[PDB]
Amino acid sequence: PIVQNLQGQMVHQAISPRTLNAWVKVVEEKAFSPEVIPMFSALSEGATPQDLNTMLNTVGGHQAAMQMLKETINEEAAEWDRLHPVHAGPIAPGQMREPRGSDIAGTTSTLQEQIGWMTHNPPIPVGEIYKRWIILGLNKIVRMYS
Ligand SMILES: O=C(O)c1ccc(-c2ccc3c(c2)nc(-c2cn[nH]c2-c2cccc(Cl)c2)n3CCCn2ccnc2)cc1
Ligand SMILES: O=C1N[C@@H](c2cccnc2)c2c1n[nH]c2-c1ccccc1
Repeated sequence: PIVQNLQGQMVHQAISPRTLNAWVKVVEEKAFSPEVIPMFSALSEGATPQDLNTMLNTVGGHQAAMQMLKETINEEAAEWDRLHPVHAGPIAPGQMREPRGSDIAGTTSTLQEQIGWMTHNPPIPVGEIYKRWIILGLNKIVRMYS
């Protein structure tokens, strides 16, 4: 995630196995009950899309749920692309490109690009946006198994 240190500066750190273990735990012990959603939110504070994918990977064992999640993400990504079509052109040095749906999902973007967008002036909070899509997916999964 991207967190603030004591020197007021936003710095990146990899997702902690402590956090990952807590996520794996909530799912493996409660299996997509409604509780998994608030837990996912609590554990994903400041997360990059990369962090979120790491979290989702650790529970890839639940294949049906994971496919539902991936498809929800695809749909949300498409809607993002419909509403926010990317400026497909030359960009001057000092500037950076705009993210498409698959960039927000961390599929076609690097960690450095993700950090770049999250800390740009002005920013695009790609982690928060992706988290939104994932939570929509989690809600679908919770309904499915309700
Ligand atoms: O749902 C949300 O929470 C949500 C939804 C959308 C956005 C969003 C989307 C596109 C945005 C944006 C913010 N800020 C800018 C924006 C405005 N100036 N520069 C940028 C910018 C350029 C490159 C990389 C980054 Cl990092 C930012 N753009 C690019 C401007 C593209 N543009 C300009 C005019 N018409 C379109 C942020 C949050
Ligand atoms: O790089 C990645 N993109 C997403 C992604 C999203 C959608 C379709 N296909 C890839 C992703 C990645 N890794 N795990 C996952 C993932 C996403 C969802 C569930 C489990 C794993």
